[PDB]
Amino acid sequence: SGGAMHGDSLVQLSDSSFKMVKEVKKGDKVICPLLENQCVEVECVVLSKCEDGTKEFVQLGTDLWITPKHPIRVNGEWKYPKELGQTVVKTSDYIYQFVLKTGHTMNIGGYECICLGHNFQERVAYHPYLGSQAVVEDLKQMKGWKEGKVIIRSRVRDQITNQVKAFIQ
Repeated sequence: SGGAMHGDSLVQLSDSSFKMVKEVKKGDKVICPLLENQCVEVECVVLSKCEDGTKEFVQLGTDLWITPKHPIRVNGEWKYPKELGQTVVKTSDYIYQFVLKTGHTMNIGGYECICLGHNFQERVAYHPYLGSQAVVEDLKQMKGWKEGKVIIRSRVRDQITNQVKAFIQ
């Protein structure tokens, strides 16, 4: 599956400070727990507008609001956030996703959140579009790619019912 983050979620940095998701930019270094907490560079930030201005999130700890199917790695296994937290609704103009240069997970609010283009094939992590270079090549054609910030228009879905098949701009 896939998902996105609320912009107020706090991304762990290597100096022990935190940055909100909505402030992360290309060239920032985030922590990839699966690479032994090594730092990896952000290649592109992807924004999707919240049509109704609110979205259902799962809250994990104090510092992470994440859409309910966004894969997270807990004790070696990929899980849905809905498995681990209570659902809440939050106001959101945009929700956020990231393309990383390598590693393809990042520590947000203490949880290991999967990113785009990740090539993982395990259950839950696997996604034929979002976990392959297909999404990256699409993003590469979009406005914002070189600057590292792409606002997509819609996540086109379905009959893999509700499953994202294309980002379009």
